[PDB]
Amino acid sequence: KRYVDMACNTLGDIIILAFAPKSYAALNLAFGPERRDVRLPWRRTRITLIRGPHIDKTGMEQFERREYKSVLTAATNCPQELARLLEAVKLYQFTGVQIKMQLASAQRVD
RNA sequence: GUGGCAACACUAUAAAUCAAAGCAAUUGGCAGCGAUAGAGAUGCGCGGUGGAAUAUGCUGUUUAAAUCGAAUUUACGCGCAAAAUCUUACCACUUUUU
Repeated sequence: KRYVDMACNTLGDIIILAFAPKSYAALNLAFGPERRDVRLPWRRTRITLIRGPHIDKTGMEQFERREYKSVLTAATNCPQELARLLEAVKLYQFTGVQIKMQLASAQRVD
């Protein structure tokens, strides 16, 4: 939970940096009330084993895998900072932790 | 040798061997020695087994092989959370390399 926690916080830092108005002077920001940090429970499944090597059918022990999940939400209107996001997650390597990413977006059709 | 009516009562050493025979406080194992605590620990209940058939495992018998270990509790739905060939180590036959 340590690594997924650091992953969630560092990508949250990246999002807030990525749309950050660093100076006033140009003034179309999206903190619209879609935005969340939804946490999630897991997939409860126990996988047990024989303790002993041979006869030993008394000898049971329970084992177990954990998957911890978060989803990170934002949206925006210009593409150059979206590319800053995708290249940002291209650079910073994260340990043991899967990144699956959903990018619903508008694109024009002939 | 003394006493007696005696059973024997004395007095009384040794020969010969052994390397310990012993003793007291313990520390542990016993209890067919009690007091206090705890366990469906019972007598308190329910449902089984052992009766029938099937599944399934084991012995024993035979077969060419029925591969091999598990053996009283704690082995017997055990290695096998899976054998139609393959898994598979066993046999029949035909080949292969040292």
